[PDB]
Amino acid sequence: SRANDAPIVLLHGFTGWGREEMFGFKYWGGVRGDIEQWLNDNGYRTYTLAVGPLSSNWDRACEAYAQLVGGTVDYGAAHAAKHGHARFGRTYPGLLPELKRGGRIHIIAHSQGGQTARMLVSLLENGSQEEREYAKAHNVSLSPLFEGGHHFVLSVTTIATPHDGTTLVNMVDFTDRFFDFQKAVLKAAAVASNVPYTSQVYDFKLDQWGLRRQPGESFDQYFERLKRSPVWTSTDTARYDLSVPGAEKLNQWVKASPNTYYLSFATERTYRGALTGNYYPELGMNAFSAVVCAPFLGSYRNATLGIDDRWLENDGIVNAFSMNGPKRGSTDRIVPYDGTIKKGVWNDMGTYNVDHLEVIGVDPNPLFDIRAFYLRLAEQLASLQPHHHHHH
Ligand SMILES: [Ca+2]
Ligand SMILES: [Zn+2]
Repeated sequence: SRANDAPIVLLHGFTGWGREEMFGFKYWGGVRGDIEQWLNDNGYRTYTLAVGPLSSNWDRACEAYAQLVGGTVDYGAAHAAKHGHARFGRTYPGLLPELKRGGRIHIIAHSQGGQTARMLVSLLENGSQEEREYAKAHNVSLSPLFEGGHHFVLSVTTIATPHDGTTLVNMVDFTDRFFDFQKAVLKAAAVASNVPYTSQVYDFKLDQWGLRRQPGESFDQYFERLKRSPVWTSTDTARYDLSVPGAEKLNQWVKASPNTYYLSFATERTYRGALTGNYYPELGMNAFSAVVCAPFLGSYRNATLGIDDRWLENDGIVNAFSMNGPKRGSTDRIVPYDGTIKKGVWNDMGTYNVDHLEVIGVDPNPLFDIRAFYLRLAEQLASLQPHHHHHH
């Protein structure tokens, strides 16, 4: 039964856009419909965040914070100095002023959004020692995001999240492939990548880096310009955080909070070949992944990096082994779901037979009851007890 009234906030991965972008084709729902609307219609108050798809998780967390409570994004003076981008970014009105008033939220996150969600919780609770020390030593102001002490997040749910990275980043032509993925997602929205649309269509929100699509420029052209830009070549990027070493580095500091419930869902869309031990894409997997990414993910081994046979099963973009929670470089505890959702640990909800884009409706799958999936999840989050209790 309903034990809390916290609203749900949806958070995308290294692809994703606001509700008004992409001509109204939703990242959360895609060709299937509008997940936020379904949840709202069913009595579960739900909102959606839109942050930089290619930006580092740090940048995304700072963007998510401002978007939630309102104000100007503040990446931190120490962080900005370190990486060479603007300290202040876009200004937001704030989706949920209730937060500065003792309210809490449930975050449902897909792909890299699960890293961002985890990071946000960490900053909200503990702040950043490094930013605190820099502000004192340099006499600069400090965002509350870096002071700690907030209590805004009741739970975090991740879907198809590369908690331990994805080996997709290891492809020799990953740079070109990754942008082709962006192009494949545009195509699912019926948007061409060789047309210089005058409307925005898809904002990568690279305000901090000073990058934006220019007049007369197609997405193909823009992407060629981003591949050579700091959001692709620096360590302050989605690209780095998505890698196995980058994810490991993130796990070293982004820990599960004992005040928050964590739920993890894995996805897989492959079969094992009996002769090679490799994994192959199943019928129905999105075409781009089936041809360009799945074959690699299902066969790439690297002993020195610690990529073994456990990593071969995949959803076409992320290795399933990486999804149940952070493990590499992490102290977090992961427990298989046994009927009780516990606070401060990863509740492994299992593996679902869907692909990376099917789980959010971007790619069709008439056998996947997506409406039921999200409604069941919503009822579960609504049933979570704030401060529960011990018994026989
Ligand atoms: Ca499909
Ligand atoms: Zn940054």
